Amino acid sequence: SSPPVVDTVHGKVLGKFVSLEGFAQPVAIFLGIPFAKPPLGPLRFTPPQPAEPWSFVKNATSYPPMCTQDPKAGQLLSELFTNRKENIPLKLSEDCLYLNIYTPADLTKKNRLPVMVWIHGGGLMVGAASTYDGLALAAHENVVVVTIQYRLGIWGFFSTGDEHSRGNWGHLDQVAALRWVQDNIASFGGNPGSVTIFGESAGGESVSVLVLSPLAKNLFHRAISESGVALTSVLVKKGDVKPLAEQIAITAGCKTTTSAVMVHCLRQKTEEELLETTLKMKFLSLDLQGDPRESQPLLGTVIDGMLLLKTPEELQAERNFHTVPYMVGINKQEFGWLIPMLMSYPLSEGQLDQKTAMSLLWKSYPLVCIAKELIPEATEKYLGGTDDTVKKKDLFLDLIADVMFGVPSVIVARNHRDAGAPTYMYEFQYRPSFSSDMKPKTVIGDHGDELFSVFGAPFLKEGASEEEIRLSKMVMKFWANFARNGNPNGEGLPHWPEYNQKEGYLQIGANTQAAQKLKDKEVAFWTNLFAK
Amino acid sequence: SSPPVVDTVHGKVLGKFVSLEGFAQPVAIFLGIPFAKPPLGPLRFTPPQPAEPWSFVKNATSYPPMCTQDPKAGQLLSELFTNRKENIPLKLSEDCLYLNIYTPADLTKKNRLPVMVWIHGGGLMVGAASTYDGLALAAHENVVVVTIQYRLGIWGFFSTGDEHSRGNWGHLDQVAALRWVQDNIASFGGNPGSVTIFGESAGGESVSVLVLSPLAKNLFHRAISESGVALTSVLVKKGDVKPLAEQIAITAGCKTTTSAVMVHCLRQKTEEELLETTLKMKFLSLDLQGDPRESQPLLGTVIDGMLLLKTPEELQAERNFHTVPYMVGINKQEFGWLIPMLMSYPLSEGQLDQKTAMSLLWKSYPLVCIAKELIPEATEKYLGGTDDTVKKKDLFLDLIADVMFGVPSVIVARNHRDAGAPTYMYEFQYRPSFSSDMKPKTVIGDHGDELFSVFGAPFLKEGASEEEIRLSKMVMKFWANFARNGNPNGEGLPHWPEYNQKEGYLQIGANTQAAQKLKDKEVAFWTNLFAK
Amino acid sequence: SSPPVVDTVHGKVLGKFVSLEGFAQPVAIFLGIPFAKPPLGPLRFTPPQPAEPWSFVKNATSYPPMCTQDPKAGQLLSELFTNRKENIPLKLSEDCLYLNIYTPADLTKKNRLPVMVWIHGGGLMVGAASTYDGLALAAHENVVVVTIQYRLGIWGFFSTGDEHSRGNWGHLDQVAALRWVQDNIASFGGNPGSVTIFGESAGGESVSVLVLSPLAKNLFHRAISESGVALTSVLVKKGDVKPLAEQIAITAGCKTTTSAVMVHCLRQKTEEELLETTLKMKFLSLDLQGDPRESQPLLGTVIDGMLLLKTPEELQAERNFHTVPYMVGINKQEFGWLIPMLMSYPLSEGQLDQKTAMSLLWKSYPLVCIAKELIPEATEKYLGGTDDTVKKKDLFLDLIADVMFGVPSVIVARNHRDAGAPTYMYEFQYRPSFSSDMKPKTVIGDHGDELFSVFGAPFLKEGASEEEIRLSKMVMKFWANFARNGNPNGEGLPHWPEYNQKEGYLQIGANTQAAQKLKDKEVAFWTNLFAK
Ligand SMILES: CC(=O)N[C@H]1[C@H]([C@H](O)[C@H](O)CO)O[C@@](O)(C(=O)O)C[C@@H]1O
Ligand SMILES: CC(=O)N[C@H]1[C@H]([C@H](O)[C@H](O)CO)O[C@@](O)(C(=O)O)C[C@@H]1O
Ligand SMILES: CC(=O)N[C@H]1[C@H]([C@H](O)[C@H](O)CO)O[C@@](O)(C(=O)O)C[C@@H]1O
Ligand SMILES: *[C@@H]1O[C@H](CO)[C@@H](O)[C@H](O)[C@H]1NC(C)=O
Ligand SMILES: *[C@@H]1O[C@H](CO)[C@@H](O)[C@H](O)[C@H]1NC(C)=O
Ligand SMILES: *[C@H]1O[C@H](CO)[C@@H](O)[C@H](O)[C@H]1NC(C)=O
Repeated sequence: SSPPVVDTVHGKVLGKFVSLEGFAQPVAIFLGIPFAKPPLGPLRFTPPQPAEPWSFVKNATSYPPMCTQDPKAGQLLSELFTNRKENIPLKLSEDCLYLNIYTPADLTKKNRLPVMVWIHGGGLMVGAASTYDGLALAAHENVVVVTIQYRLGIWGFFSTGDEHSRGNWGHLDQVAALRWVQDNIASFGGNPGSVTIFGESAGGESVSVLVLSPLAKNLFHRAISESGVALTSVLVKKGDVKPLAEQIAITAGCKTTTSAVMVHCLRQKTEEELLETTLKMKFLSLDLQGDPRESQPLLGTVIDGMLLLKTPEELQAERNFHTVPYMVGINKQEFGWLIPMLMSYPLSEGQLDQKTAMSLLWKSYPLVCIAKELIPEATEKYLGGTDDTVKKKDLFLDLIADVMFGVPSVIVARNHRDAGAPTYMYEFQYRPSFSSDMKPKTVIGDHGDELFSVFGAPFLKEGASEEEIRLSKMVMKFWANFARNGNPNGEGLPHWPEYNQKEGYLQIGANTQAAQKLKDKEVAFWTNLFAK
Repeated sequence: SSPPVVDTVHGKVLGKFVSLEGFAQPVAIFLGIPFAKPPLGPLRFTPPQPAEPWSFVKNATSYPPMCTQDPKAGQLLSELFTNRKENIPLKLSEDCLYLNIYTPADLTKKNRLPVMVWIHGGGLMVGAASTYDGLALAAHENVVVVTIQYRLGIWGFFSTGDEHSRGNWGHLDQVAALRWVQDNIASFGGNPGSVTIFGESAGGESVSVLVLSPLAKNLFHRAISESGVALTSVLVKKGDVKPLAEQIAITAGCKTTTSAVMVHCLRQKTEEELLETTLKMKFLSLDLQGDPRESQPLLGTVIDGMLLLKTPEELQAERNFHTVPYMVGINKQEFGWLIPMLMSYPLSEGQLDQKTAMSLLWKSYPLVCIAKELIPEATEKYLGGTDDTVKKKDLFLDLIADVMFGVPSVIVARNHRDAGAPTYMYEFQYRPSFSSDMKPKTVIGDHGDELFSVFGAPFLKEGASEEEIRLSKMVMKFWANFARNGNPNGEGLPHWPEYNQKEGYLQIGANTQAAQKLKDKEVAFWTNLFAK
Repeated sequence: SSPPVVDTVHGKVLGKFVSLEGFAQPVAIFLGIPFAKPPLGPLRFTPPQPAEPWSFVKNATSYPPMCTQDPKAGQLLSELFTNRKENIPLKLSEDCLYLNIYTPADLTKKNRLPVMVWIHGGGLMVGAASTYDGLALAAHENVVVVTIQYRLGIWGFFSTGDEHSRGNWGHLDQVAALRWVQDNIASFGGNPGSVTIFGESAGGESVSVLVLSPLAKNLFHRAISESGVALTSVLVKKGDVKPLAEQIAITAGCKTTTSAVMVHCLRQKTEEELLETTLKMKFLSLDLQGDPRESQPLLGTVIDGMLLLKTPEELQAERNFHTVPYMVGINKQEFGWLIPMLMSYPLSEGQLDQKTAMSLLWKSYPLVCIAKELIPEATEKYLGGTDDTVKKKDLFLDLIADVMFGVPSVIVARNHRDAGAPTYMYEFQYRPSFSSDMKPKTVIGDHGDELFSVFGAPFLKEGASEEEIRLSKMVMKFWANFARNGNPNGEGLPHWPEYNQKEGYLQIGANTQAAQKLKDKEVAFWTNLFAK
């Protein structure tokens, strides 16, 4: 055959055909298509600029580098989220504003398939796009899968508070990609009039963010947030960030006289000079000893008055705005093993007691952000339920998760519903087989777990039972359907109640059935404890 | 009450309220308002670029840094000139393009008070805006006072002689501030139709430079030059200025292949590296031995073809240009103590002889520019009188005070009158009680001594005698009056005649009154000796 | 009397009159006129931007800097080509985009003499326009002589094969210069409507590229490629250029993660650092050990997509374009010394047999580009004649000369004629008395030997036999004659047949007369071998 050559605004791109088991027309895969001028030099800590066009045929057939990050963390995370056979080894570089397209269309003849842009998670500190392969999700549901990349950590979120570096560069890059989709996805047999953005974790948050953003307007028509929203404190910083900006500055060896000089100096820094800082700053890790309130969690989404004019807990009160179908879901055990294992959570002891717990919950401030005077009544309502210690640890994990995703997700759901727009919700309760040999079997539906199903891992990786194969094949149809009509439902699929006043949702998994009031009892509990 | 918040073209500005004995209305003070994008990175050695708008409310409540300069030399000059009880220490930074504002207007009401933009002095090498508190002047004479900082030294006046680095970067910034006042001052209760500029020493010169510049036309409607004008050669480089550049580059450790390579190489140097280079050139201090010509004088205004299209001398010959009220005044003993005290002049024995005076005068070529074969002729007209070593040391000083300010001022003042525009001259004759201890109690009208009766020091510092209080209240009246109507006159004020054909001027002091033909004798003389 | 004062587009320029012994009309000489801004800092590896306008009278009285190149080599070349009295010492600089003018016109009036823009050669690595003095030519044939410069080595030809750095910067310069010519030459007595470009060696290839380039169209009306055309393989990089880039980047100490990264990294390096790399690569020198194929001889012309949309071999096949009188020429013994010497060829023995030559033509792969299976066929065709190991050398040399200048130059002529356009050819056969004392007297008409004739060296230097002086005149008239009407023929000059189907050319030397079929058997044979 002849490699597929799609004509774009900036030039002619070249991909490779990949036939999937059980299909006729192979899928044209494009890896490494630039969507914005490489953010190097004076372009560090600034909005993404349009990319220069090319003279011939760009052979975009290799995996683009992942934005600079913790190479060991990034490779680790890439190994736990991938859906393809073997994980792919990637490189780091400032030049990472790329994306990948998996169109199962017949380029020869005009096509207009729905598009599904995927925003990967990774706490805005790590992660990449190539990690997620759409091949299966593309062919199986006839949708063009697009995976984008955006600057991470310092590169994408360093902010001095003022205007010499408002911040949210990462989120501006996601918006920049979406713009590229709107202007190019058509030549790939996709439809710019039906783009659906969906993410998981940080990516999940980024989604909710772009939703409340005035910039992201008309760039998408449907959104999906998997485990993580905008009301998820940990990723959204509020208040005077100057201190954090200065703290990074000094660490890099930069005078702090004025924000202007600060930003200027960091521009004088190299990639390694900034990768070492990202390391010394120790992000994505809970610092035991030291006042919890001081511990810096991570550089993330901020209020720059551009991408986000106000905080999320503000924009949700207003109705006068653009609304679109929004699917928001969570997992049974978000804080089961993944996160803890990563952030090196102090649980090696086995069980936990009313006293010891109170400490962690407190020291976990950079995550749950809970006032010390609350820890007591907090641990009681959750762990105090039984004298059993082996259940305190579990209830502690179920607790830590209900604060980061539980209540938050539901609160975003109710408002979106109230705002006067289509709203759906789910709860993944399944344990993948592609998990790690080091993950306990007592943990079902951990963090991100739903991804394997969503990205049809059962069809790439081997050793998957027919049960799991049918599950994954199912969630893709729901997802795909939601992408099409904005309503997940269809023929051959269980009924998914629209999250309205009845507050019903779908329990996906072994037995995929509907249910009502998700974490309701819980939300209410925190709707007061968090109000003193 | 509630901190002052004003809306400017670039964003909101948060100020602070300050009260003053005798006035109910609290004066609003804004510190550190940026009138340009921090001239950093490649912006070095280039025109002032418009500031970037902030997205929220900028806190203009801190003292802005002063442009990089001799940290000690600069701090010292600030202690001396300051008009506040307690001097304020300052940080050094390249990011120094800011201005302070003092409005005695109620910002919750429409107000259009005349504006007085002050340009500090310091040989274009040192100085700052935060040094001069506008509080008194403003309240007392009901006007808006704006102290601005402009680029100094290398950063402000480094020229290669050509398009790769014209020069006068500092003068541009000055104008850059005027354009800021014209498009913003209206928000701080200022009338953009009555902007008056007034400087002292180096500031007095530049104020004259704007008067001859096309770029400044329509940015001010009244000017005041205190102890400094454009013909004051020292602060205006003439002839090929390339050599200076090459010697500045060489010192800084730069190549000198071409002009371009030169400018480009300095842009690469660091603030610390140029600051260390500024201290190697030894710019303020007057050398002793060696040949006067080889002696490196200083940087300064230059004929670039933008700010000035030709030497101040020529320019003053054409009246076809627009004209505005100009007030040019000097001080009885300009070279009395202040200047020498810093330049470490060879005065110590308290007495000077004929033979030595000629030798010294010559060693001051960078300050007077007189041929050694002429010195004899001059040293006679002044020192040919009484044969007393003491009266000589005092006469040799009145000698420099004439060749620096005296003659140059009057000629500038005379040429303005000849142009057909309102002119007013003055001579300060008073010794404030705010001087140092190392200052001889026999110097009446030292350099800058008016700066205490102009910025109402008697109402900010302690001790001020009623006489010294009555003086200050009188100058501020004349000054504000000039700024308002372009005429210093008003109620309860002696008559100040216009420097018309009768050549009348004012002798401000304990007992103020009008006179005639100020320094008319020396001018006539010095104009002749310069026959050659 | 007073220096010439011409007013160009970007400003006034001052030059100096210099008369040539004999001529009453003095020639106006200008040196160092910038036709582009200096490609320093961020403008490196980018297209030449228009020069910045100056405000006064720029003195064009010093020789401009020759672009960065090997200092030793750069001098050596300047010494073996210069036609002026005493060689001139030159400085290196990134800022070198300048051209020299030698107008013989009487600037006070309005003259429109023909203009000849000379593009100096040097392998696109070393060279300089100040080397060639045009006082003679401009005077003797009454024409405006121009000597333009253009980025070299890495600085003018580093390409990655993508938009991040397409390449051909040096060519893009030669163009920008030609443009400056069209918009300014008029004020120097020249006729922008009758421009004629010409250059030797790499300079010549540049002519052949402009003529074949669509951008170049309308920037000239006559062309002269002396010893070098666009079909001289060694100068035009075909295939994937990315490999060479990853080689340079690595030698300059850079990361090769992406092309966008390689460039950014090379832009940081100091001009001296890159020069180091230029000396590390070892260009212009024959790699005796290694792989003749992997041994990149020198980066150069490429098919960017801006200047060249396709290989010159695919361009000539299209008569659908703009045609202009072209004069292609070659010398009797091109690879007879100057080249074998500079490259340090192992022919110090003064002889060599077949088993050696066959091995030599191989290592010479970067020049001849002959396969390892053709070596015998080509060796047996040029050396299989005699057995005299000394005369087998002059044939091996003549061999390399035919594949680089011989055949190629002719094929270019045959294609220009056959495309319908005035074509002319010549073979210079003379040994100037200005040759190095190290060049054998047996080598006649070596690379560059015509220069001493074209620029009339016999009139600026001493020791010109009565014969040469005459030759130098004749060729000069021929040249200017071709610049005047695209026809070398005139009065008192041997008839020069147009290179039509009879393939008539002119043999220039001691005895000058036409001939037919130049290198006929040569182009034949060689096209056969290369047919694979
Ligand atoms: C340097 C490399 O090998 N990678 C490839 C890159 C990719 O675009 C980016 O790395 C992202 O995939 O550029 C090409 O695609 C191209 O423009 O022809 C070819 C090249 O092979
Ligand atoms: C030195 C400087 O100018 N930057 C300062 C700005 C100023 O508000 C604006 O610059 C206007 O002065 O913000 C601070 O004052 C602040 O309160 O956080 C600190 C910061 O150093
Ligand atoms: C500006 C510079 O530093 N270069 C030299 C120039 C050259 O003509 C070219 O502009 C650059 O070499 O000549 C000068 O004399 C001039 O008056 O411009 C100054 C200097 O010697
Ligand atoms: C600006 O000053 C106000 C006082 O009115 C204060 O509330 C605010 O914190 C200051 N800005 C910041 C973010 O420090
Ligand atoms: C410029 O050239 C003129 C030529 O006479 C000369 O008078 C002047 O001194 C030169 N300027 C410089 C660079 O010194
Ligand atoms: C790029 O890939 C295409 C498709 O196989 C191939 O034909 C071409 O030679 C390759 N060239 C580059 C740019 O690496």
